[PDB]
Amino acid sequence: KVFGRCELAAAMKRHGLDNYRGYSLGNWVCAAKFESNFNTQATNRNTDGSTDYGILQINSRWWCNDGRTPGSRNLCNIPCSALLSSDITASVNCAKKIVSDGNGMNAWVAWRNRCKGTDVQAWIRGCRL
Repeated sequence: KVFGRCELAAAMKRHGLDNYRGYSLGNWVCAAKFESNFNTQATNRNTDGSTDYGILQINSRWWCNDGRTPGSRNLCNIPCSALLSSDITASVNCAKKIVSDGNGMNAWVAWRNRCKGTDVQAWIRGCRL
């Protein structure tokens, strides 16, 4: 499923991401836009044998089990396939653990490269939240 911008914003706001750990809703919407372009089916294979899954591109090396990543840990206790659903609940709950893992939102390279330090409030424009 491909979320509309405000549609995703509402869904995330609904799952408690606005200001979570001090990160405004805009940050999360911006991260999602550049990580997966709001596509819940997005997947990206990495050259290290791992793969990034879903709307927030969570990595199979440490966060979810996809049964084909060497020395993988399943810290979120879920199959990576669950991160490819139309319901973002799984991704958000796992993301909440990642953002608290000692690097803030720097864990998402696309966020760091295209959202960090910018006027992220723009990603919420026109939304009736």
